[PDB]
Amino acid sequence: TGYVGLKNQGATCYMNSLLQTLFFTNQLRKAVYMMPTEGDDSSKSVPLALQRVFYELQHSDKPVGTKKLTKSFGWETLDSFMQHDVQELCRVLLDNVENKMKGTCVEGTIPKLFRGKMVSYIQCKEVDYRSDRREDYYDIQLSIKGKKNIFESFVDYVAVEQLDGDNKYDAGEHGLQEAEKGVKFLTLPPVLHLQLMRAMIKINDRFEFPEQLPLDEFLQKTDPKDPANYILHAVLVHSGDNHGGHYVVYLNPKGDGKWCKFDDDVVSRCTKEEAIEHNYGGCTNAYMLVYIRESKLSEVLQAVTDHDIPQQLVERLQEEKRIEAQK
Ligand SMILES: Cn1ccc2c(=O)n(CC3(O)CCN(C(=O)[C@@H]4CCN(Cc5ccc(-c6cncnc6)s5)C[C@H]4c4ccccc4)CC3)cnc21
Repeated sequence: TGYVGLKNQGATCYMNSLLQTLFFTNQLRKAVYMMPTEGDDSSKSVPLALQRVFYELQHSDKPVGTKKLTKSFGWETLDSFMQHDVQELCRVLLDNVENKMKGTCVEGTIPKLFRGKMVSYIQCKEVDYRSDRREDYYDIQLSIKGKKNIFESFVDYVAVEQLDGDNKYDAGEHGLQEAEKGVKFLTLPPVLHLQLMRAMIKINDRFEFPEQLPLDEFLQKTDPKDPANYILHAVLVHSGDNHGGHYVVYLNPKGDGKWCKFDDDVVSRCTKEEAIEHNYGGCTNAYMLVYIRESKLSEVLQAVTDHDIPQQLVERLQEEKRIEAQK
C-alpha cells in the first residue's frame, strides 16, 4: 500500500477512521500544514496536533499515535467518544482549523471543501404566507430505516411533510394553519459527508449505496457544465454493540477505485466488494460515507510532496520527536 496506520491507544472508536478520511482529503492536508503553529502551545493547540498526526501519517515507518490530539481537544472521560456522533468530532477539528486559517492565504478552505447550502421552507396551503430560511451545512444525516438505498434517503430528506390537525402551523397573524414544510438543496460541497442514522441501539438493516452517486435532480437549479455526480471516497464502518464495537475505514485515496482497508495500525489492499456491498449490512456495516464531486476530484485529491510542508514546521516536530528520548 505504502500508507501507514494510526495507533489504537484507548477507545477513540471512530476517531482513527475519521482521521484517515481527512488525511486523504488532500487539499485539506496541504491547507492544514500551512496553518501557523510557529508560536502555538505544543500541548493544547489542536491545529498543531492535526499537523503532527498528518506529518507522521505521511512520514512514519511506524503506526502513528494520537494521544496528543485527544488531549489537545480533551475528550478524556470513560465515555467521551461513545457519547458523541461522528460529525460532532469532525466539526471540532474542522473548527479549530478553519479559525487558525483566518487572515491567511489558506483562509476559506474548510468551507470551500465541506460547506454547501440549503433552504428550509414552510408554505401555507390556503392562505398567502411563506417562511424561507437558508442554512449552511457541512454534513448530512440520512434516515435509513425503511430506506433500501441512498436514493430513497435523499428523497425522504426532501419530502414535503404535511402539518394538519393536532400539529397545524402557528402562522401568527393568520392563526393556526395547514401548511407543508420541507427542505431543498441549492448546492452540494466538493466534499459530501454523509452519516447514516443507525443509532436509535444500532440498526443493522441493509442499506445500499453506490460508487457513483448522481445528485443533480435533488438540486433546484442544475448546472449543465457542472453536474453533481459523486465518487465514493471513503466508507466508515463499525461492527458490534454496546459490549464490543470496532471501527474501520475503507478508502480509495486516489479516486481510482483501488480500495484499501484501514484497521488502525494494519492497512491492507482490499476489493471494491469488501469496501462497498460487504458493508451494506443485513454486524458489520457503513455508518458514514465520503463522496467527492467528480469535477473537483483531481484538485481535492491533488498529490502532496514533502516539499508542501514548511521547514519551520518540519524542524519543530523533529526536535519534538528526537527529544522523545526515554531511559
Ligand atoms: C443524529 N444521528 C442519529 C444517528 C446517528 C448516527 O448514527 N450517526 C453516526 C454515529 O455518530 C452514531 C454514533 N457513533 C458510534 O460510534 C456509536 C456509539 C454508540 N455505540 C454503542 C455503545 C457502546 C458503549 C456504550 C456505552 C454507553 N454508556 C457508557 N459506556 C459505554 S454505548 C455504537 C456506535 C455506533 C456505531 C455505528 C453505528 C451506530 C452506532 C458514531 C457513528 C451520527 N448521527 C446520528
